[PDB]
Amino acid sequence: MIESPLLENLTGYIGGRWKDSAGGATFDVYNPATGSVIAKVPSMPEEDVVAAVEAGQSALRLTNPWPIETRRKWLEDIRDGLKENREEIGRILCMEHGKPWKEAQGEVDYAAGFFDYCAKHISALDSHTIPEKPKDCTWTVHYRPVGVTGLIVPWNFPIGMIAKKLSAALAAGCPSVIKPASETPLTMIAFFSVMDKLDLPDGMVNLVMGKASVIGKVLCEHKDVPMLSFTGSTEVGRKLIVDTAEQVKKLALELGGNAPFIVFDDADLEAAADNLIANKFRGGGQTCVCANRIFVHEKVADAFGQKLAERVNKMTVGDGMNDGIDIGPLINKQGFDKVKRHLQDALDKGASLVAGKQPAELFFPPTVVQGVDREMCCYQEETFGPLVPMALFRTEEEVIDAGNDTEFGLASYVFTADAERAQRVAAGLRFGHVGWNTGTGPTPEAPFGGMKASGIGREGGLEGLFEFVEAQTVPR
Amino acid sequence: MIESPLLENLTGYIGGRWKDSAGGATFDVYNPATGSVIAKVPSMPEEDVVAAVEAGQSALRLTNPWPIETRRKWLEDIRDGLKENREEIGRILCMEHGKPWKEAQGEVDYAAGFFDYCAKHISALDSHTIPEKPKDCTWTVHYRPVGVTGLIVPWNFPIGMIAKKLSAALAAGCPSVIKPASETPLTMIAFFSVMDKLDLPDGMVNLVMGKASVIGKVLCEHKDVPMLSFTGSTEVGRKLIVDTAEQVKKLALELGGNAPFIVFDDADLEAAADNLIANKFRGGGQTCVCANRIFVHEKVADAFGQKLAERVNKMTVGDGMNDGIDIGPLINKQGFDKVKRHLQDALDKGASLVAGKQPAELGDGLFFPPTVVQGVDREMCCYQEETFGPLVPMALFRTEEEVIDAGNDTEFGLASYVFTADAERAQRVAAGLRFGHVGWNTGTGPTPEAPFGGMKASGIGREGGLEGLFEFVEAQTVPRG
Repeated sequence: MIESPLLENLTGYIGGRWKDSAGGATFDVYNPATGSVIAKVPSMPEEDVVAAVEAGQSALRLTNPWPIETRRKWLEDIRDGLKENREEIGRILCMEHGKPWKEAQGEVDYAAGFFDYCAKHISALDSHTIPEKPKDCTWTVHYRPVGVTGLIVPWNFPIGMIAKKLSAALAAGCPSVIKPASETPLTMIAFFSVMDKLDLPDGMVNLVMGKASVIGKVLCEHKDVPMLSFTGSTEVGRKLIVDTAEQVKKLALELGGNAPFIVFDDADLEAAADNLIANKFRGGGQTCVCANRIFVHEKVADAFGQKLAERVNKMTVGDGMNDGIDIGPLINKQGFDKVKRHLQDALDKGASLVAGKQPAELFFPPTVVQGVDREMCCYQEETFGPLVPMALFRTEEEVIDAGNDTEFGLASYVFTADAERAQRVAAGLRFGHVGWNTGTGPTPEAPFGGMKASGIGREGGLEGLFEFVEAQTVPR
Repeated sequence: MIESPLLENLTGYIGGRWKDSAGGATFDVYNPATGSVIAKVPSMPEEDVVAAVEAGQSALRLTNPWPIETRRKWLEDIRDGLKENREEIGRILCMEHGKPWKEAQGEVDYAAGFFDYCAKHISALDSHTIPEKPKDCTWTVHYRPVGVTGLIVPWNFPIGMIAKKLSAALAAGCPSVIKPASETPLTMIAFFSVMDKLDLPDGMVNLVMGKASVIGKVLCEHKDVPMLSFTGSTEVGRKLIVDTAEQVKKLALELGGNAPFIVFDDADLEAAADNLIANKFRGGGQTCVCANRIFVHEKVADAFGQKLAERVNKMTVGDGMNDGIDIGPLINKQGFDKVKRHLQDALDKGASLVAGKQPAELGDGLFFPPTVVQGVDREMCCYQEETFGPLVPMALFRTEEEVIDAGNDTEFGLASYVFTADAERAQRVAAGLRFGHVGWNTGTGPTPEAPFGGMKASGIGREGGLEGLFEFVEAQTVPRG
């Protein structure tokens, strides 16, 4: 059983109060490393969620809005709370997620970064008066809080994800009802424990936990929740669009991906291998930003694969708390099985094994396979595991089409020394994020979001700041 | 039957060509003023709508975009084309909608200003490099065309609506497939006739017409139509959301509204009265920007009704082709019956008839006289529903807080208006009003220079101003190492 100064209150949080009405109802939180229960978390009822919304609604202030300077201070204080607690918050993340302790701490730093960007740029929501005076009026445009919002996040980034949402929601003056994945609630609870000591207005942030059905239902149907920001499965997200259609709710969605990582025959192979590894095994591959389809030009395919094998073979798998562990365990059995299945499917269909073990011999080790085509499962769906499937290509036009050969359009990466070709590939890829000779993911300073089925809206950057506002135009 | 040089091609417009596969399949357009059929338009099949998309897809240039000056010239040419053919489009508009010729022409002017505004501000979509350099990279943000869009518009503004959508979509480099209401296809045809002579790329604009089911279904299902921009009924809007959820399509939605027009006891009454009459009766009240609930402070209610009845009685209803007509017929029997039913309902429940006729006296036409009822409360249909007709329902109120809750007492949040000599109070009202548009001592509607759209169930996204320019683009972040 886990114990932490950040978790002395193992319960919900409503209107400035740690509380719940589960009546002892509980759900288990496992450590994927030990296969053991590390905490029993209150499984909260419908009524707690409704209580949460009433509290948020009561912190919402339109006629007498919290001032810009007051909000900026919450933002700074949160940035500072995360940084101060990185080690312990990161510890809890490692234990419920699997992710190595060091990487987990870094995610906390990353989270801090989003609060920092919103604090410095919160003025971007300042209302403005256009210079033109049509129909003999003066026209002023305001950005109103959208209202109480539900922030829903997956286990993929137990702390980084909510940071992207909460930072922009607070900047806009929106109270929020927050729901974490039942796989990684503890990092949430810890996070609230830190905020609990920062003098946020009662009901500005609220925490509900438990059965997805119970929480999701209230949040979808409630008339005082004009907006949902959801990150998670495309399946669940599509059900959200349907279930919020009558009220025509405002949605921010970041869903599944199928990131093509493209390496040209004129690529800097060493940089590309280095970037690939950094990109791919972050979170044991369990990311929507992680490369999923590696396209390598025939002329350098063999040398590239060997470069990844040299790198991949020096990596270690195991318990992430221990030191010197590069990748931890996958989140659960269902996730492990899908990765094993993709491995089998590729080999059975005749891909070759460049690095890693045979599925029969299988914690999932870093694995590289070569000779992948559109017929393999791992090409058609996202692996969410430490698997590197290499596909071949020769032409620019071919690889762009193959790149775009998917429902999705979240992240992608292109490596080439021809700057003009790199630029065309970026324009041609129907993805919200394109790495140009880098495999680096989204940053708080810039928009991240998907085209096609990968989502709606952008988080991070200028546009991220506008997620939780409604433009209101006022002629005088 | 209607004859015009702008209507020498009464058919669709795909890939530069006037064509269709209707095989003779027709639908009728009526002049709401005469009850006569004025045109028979081809009822285009699935395959025509799919062709429209293929054409558009073929004009989509991701990797070798149409240069920003080229796109700028299109907008400029279109803006000039509208202004030039402003009287003949106004004519066709008048006859199919019912709106008076003047008003119609003015709508063409209004449409032109969206194109103008987008030409002046097209530079807003330029990619930009941020000053920060996290993770050793230089970060550039691009705004790519979303891809081929479907532009779907209602009959309320046969030229104004489409103008909002197409000006932004061209500025973006988005080829579009365009679907007007079957009640008002001719203004659309006229518009395409005007654009057809402007050297646009084959496939940049495309026109489809016919059965809503048919057209709508292709646009929802097709994988090359990443985005839909729809103005129309909240009902159909809800259906679009559901029918495009699987692909998670990007949608812009401008749907129904229930606009509260609020008048304080310290308000300049003559100005509010003036404003009310101009806002309410435009398009014969058949607009989502038209006041639907008029909240008046008890201390000025009586004087206010007088002022309104005074102006209403001077107004004139008739065929809009004739000079001196302030308001023309309503669009159809369904619309007429609704305005009638809200009038009946109000009087059945106690409302007083300050101006206009008792429902049983209403003519055999679609002509509905400007009417004013007093004594209206939340129990009444016209308060609960949007009336879309020349009806002015007056509800009383006392306090600021009471009237703000009253204004928000609706599914929607499109437009709203407040009159008050108190400027600090006026600002608290705008703030508390969950509406995308709030008139401050004015009743004017949306403008190309500023964002317009709904909070709540009135829609998703904004047209006009800056944010409108960003509707038809996908932002793309490109860090470079």
